[PDB]
Amino acid sequence: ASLTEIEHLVQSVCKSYRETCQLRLEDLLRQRSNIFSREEVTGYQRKSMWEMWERCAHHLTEAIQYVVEFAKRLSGFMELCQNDQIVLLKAGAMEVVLVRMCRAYNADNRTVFFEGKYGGMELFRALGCSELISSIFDFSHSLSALHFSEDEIALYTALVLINAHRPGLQEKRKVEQLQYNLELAFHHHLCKTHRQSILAKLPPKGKLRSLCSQHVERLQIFQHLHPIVVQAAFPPLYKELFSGGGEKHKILHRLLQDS
Ligand SMILES: CCn1c2ccccc2c2cc(C(=O)NCc3ccc(S(=O)(=O)CC)cc3)ccc21
Repeated sequence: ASLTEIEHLVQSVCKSYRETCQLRLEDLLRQRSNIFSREEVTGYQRKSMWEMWERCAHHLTEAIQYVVEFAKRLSGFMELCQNDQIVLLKAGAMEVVLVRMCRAYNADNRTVFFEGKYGGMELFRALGCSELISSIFDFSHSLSALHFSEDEIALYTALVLINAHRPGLQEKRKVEQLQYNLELAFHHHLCKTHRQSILAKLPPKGKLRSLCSQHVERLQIFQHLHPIVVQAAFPPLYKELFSGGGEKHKILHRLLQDS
């Protein structure tokens, strides 16, 4: 590539990300005074473990659906073969959401936006996976300390998705070329904006792996305890990405073909 081509890459990633945001940043900032009462928190903790899991998996699936749309609008993603598109989404959709999630987190009061209002991690006690929850909160805290801009989140989440080290890729070099181009783009925008100091503060890639792995493992425990709940009330797409052997569902293929 070259300079104008890299700066055009920057604008197009930023555009693709704006169009496939679930929630505008300003909508989430305007809502930060809107915080679950202690009575509403108590109501969340008294919800059954299985209904809370169903509600969280539903919200997570909705978030993942915008990540699929981000990828379909991302330069060069749709020139990749369908196997590689699917491998990249299967490994990275959760990761992209974990990163996008820091926009919904308030580091002043350590709350996250959830079902209309903001609540600390005690909101999620009924899940019985406090470790996974505090890790997600800790991770979102550390990303909020960096004061990402929206443009930076778009360029970083594009690299989270386009990772040429995902096992199972069939055109690894083609993904490597794509990755390298987005890294140049990311790093060029940081240099232009005097923000390269964040490079050494970004999370190691192992951290995102670790968070997804925790998620999948707690899902497995839960699915052993409530196998019919998962079968009957979790979203098909969620099951395709996260449970075993839930990829009998082929939703991603459908999402990727549909214009
Ligand atoms: C860490 C606690 N925790 C979970 C733990 C386990 C499973 C699911 C969740 C979970 C889901 C949400 C959620 O989906 N809330 C609505 C929402 C909409 C748009 C945005 S966004 O615009 O930043 C783009 C994704 C952000 C949040 C929030 C917090 C959550």
